[PDB]
Amino acid sequence: ADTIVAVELDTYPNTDIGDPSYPHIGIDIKSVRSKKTAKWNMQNGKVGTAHIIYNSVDKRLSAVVSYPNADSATVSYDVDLDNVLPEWVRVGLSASTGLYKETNTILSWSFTSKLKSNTNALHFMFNQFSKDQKDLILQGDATTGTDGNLELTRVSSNGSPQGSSVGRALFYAPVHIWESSAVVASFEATFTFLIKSPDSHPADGIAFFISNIDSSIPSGSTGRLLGLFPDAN
Amino acid sequence: ADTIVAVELDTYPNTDIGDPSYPHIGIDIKSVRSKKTAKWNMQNGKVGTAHIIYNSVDKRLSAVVSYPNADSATVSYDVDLDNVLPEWVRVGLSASTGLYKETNTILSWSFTSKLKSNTNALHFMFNQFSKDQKDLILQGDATTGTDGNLELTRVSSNGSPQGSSVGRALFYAPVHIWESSAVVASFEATFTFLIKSPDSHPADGIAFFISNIDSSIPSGSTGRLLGLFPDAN
Amino acid sequence: ADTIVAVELDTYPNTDIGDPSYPHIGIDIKSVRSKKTAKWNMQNGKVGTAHIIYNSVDKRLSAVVSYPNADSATVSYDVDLDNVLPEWVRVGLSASTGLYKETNTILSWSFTSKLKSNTNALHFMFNQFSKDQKDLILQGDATTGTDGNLELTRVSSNGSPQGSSVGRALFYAPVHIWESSAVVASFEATFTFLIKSPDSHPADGIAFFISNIDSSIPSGSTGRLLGLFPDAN
Amino acid sequence: ADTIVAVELDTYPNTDIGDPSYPHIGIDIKSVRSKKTAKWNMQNGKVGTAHIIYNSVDKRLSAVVSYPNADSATVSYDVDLDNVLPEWVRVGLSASTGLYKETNTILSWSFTSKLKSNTNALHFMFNQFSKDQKDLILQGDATTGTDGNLELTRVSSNGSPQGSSVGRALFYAPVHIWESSAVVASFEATFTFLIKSPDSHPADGIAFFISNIDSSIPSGSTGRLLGLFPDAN
Ligand SMILES: [Ca+2]
Ligand SMILES: [Ca+2]
Ligand SMILES: [Ca+2]
Ligand SMILES: [Ca+2]
Ligand SMILES: [Mg+2]
Ligand SMILES: [Mg+2]
Ligand SMILES: [Mg+2]
Ligand SMILES: [Mg+2]
Repeated sequence: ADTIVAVELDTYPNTDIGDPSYPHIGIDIKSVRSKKTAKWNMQNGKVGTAHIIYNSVDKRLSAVVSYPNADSATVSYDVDLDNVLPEWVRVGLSASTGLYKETNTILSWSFTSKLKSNTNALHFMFNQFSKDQKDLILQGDATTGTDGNLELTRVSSNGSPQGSSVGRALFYAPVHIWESSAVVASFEATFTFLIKSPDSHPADGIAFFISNIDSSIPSGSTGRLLGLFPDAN
Repeated sequence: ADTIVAVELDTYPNTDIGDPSYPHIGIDIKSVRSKKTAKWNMQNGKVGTAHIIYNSVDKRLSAVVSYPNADSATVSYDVDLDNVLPEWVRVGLSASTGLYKETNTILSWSFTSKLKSNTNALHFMFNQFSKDQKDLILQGDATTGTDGNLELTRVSSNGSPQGSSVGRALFYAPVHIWESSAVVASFEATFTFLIKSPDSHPADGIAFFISNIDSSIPSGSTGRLLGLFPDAN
Repeated sequence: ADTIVAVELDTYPNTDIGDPSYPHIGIDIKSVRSKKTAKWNMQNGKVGTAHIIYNSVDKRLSAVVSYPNADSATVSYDVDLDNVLPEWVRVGLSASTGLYKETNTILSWSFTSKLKSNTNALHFMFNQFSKDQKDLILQGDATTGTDGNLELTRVSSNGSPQGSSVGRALFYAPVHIWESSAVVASFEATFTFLIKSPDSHPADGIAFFISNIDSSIPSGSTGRLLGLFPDAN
Repeated sequence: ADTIVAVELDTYPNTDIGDPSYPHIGIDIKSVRSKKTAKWNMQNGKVGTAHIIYNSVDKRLSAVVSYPNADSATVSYDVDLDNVLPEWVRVGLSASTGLYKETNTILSWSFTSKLKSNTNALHFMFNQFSKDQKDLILQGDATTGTDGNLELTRVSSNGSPQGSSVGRALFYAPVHIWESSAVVASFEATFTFLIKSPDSHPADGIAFFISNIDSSIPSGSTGRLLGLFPDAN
């Protein structure tokens, strides 16, 4: 199967598969059952911001999520990504809905990776998404262009989110995260999102993920599986 | 045919097709016959540096080439790239040899493009090239990995350059150079090169080019055609 | 006196000193009488954005100003800044009011300068201004901290702008814009502004300027002189 | 006294004050007695490179030093810099010699700091130092301009290093490392150095440091005190 490393923004508590009894952020290593979670005070209809950072010296994957005029939520986990991911990877965003639903809108997205030997770099930034974004790989129900935004999951014309939807968006160019002569390897990611729902129980969430370059959406990965994992193991 | 906009580092004077009677730098717009040239004091076996800049406000393509401890050579040309190139393009480097030969080695390469609306950006930088550079499209005789360098044209094991060779290297991800809401569009490119030859008459040169995303090497474009143009029209 | 190179956002037409009969943007070279102007459709109470660019190869100072959902205004002028400005300079923002008044609020400010020899760089970015901005030199009535913004001219507690006011803000560190070994020198500036006024005739405007490191506000430079020039010569 | 946080490149083992019995790199927190050290295979007359990184989420100060064609040395230490340093600081480089001596030459220096709230940034880069570097504060015997390099300690005309010397170089503009609304604060530093000595026992070393904005060289801080600390407590 695919190799997945992801930071999940989980809006629906599936307590039967390890989720806490509240909206949360988590670090997923090849499993939907997070290795580490933190309580997330999610706000319906508000624009949020997420930061993800990592470097090969400290070997620590940390993430910070916040809303304007509010306190932030953070979570960290010690993991050597060189022992999990291949040398060449692709980065992207994923989201899903099930019987419960929500809008999974992305307003902006930036990413930067550095390889310092004894310096190679890649940086891209989207502040608006065009109708034909040729430097993005869209999978599933993901579409671009609507109000210059990226809609990961299906949304009707009236602006109402649909259930049983799943979509992913990956950057076109592969990313080099390890090299034999490298002394320091690091990356940082930032994206702004807008989750809206007419229901009192939104679902299922958004995730930033890193995977093998030929990764595709697993079958039946709608709902709680966030379009990343084939099962709940 | 392909749409080509290139800055040529011409080492061999082909006076029958418009070249001046000396090594030169030039601006090529859909033709090997440069719209504008400048005298270039090329140095055999020395590492040089080239800078290329452009923005949509001034609509001026300028280039600067220099060696350490020496005076620089520069050339500019007024041209609206929006009236020549498509909305989505690819960028890359090209080189060739004919009956006369030279080494076309690339030591480093950086590129940055900006789209500011009423900001989207792409930046990559190579200071060393690996054996399997997955984020590069290699065409022709171009190879990577040899001493961490990029060899555009064929070079034997003893380090001797071969004749009748041609090779190009393009960045994997397409580049967005125009948008309907953009108020300012700009890009800058920089690469370091090493041209070596045991002969008194090296040939044929190196070029940085911009083209349609599906561009490939034209037939019989070795030698004076720099692997960019099908003929000398 | 001081050496001033500035891009003016002129909101009040002083036709007796060369101004066109409408709000305009202009390039000022050691004089308030602009060398080049362009019509500016200024919008009261709306957030605008200004871009300024220059490089030593083309020797062209260009500026672009725009509002959301509207067409932009642009102006360019050919000038060798090496023949006008000293080797070391300071950059900053200036504004003024006279008998007519307006708010001169700055929401963000970014600047980048590059010196490439045969590479030295400086970059700073403000997206919010703190109460004690130690890396800024405040002159006149300029204050920081109010709603995280930079107020160049005097504004009362109720949010009403005051007349006969003048204020400037300069970056603390000097900027190197020329070097003997430099082959390419360039800079770009961007700032967002908010001009509000209860009157039908706002005044007097905002300007981005470059000057000698020890520049201060000239006496009686309120109103039409934009806090940059001692007289209207 | 001054508040000092520094990463030392210690070339001379002063075992009576806590040094290991070999050249080493260390993390100094308000004391010359390092909180954490690592063995450093220093090479006389070779150009080295040092990387220093930190962020407010992980609260971990890590450093990596390496030479070409050789294995690297690294050291990390958990410390909350918000509980040690003031809100506004200055960054710089320091070096010293005693009865034993060495050249403390700096070839390049880059620094980047980020403040992300619920983004402010500062970045500068020196690849060559001019005779009159107005954006640097030179203290002690530090001079700029010699072969475009920065000589922290005294060197005679013949290129021979002098004993009992001390010099520091700080960036002119203050740096903001903490803010009440900040959710993520980080910085990274990189500099290349050349340590040469005709002796078999070079001394005393080079250090990158962070301090209060009004920091100056302590009396009698030559030799083992690296020009940072008043005593060996
Ligand atoms: Ca869940
Ligand atoms: Ca030719
Ligand atoms: Ca006026
Ligand atoms: Ca010591
Ligand atoms: Mg979960
Ligand atoms: Mg030619
Ligand atoms: Mg005017
Ligand atoms: Mg020590």
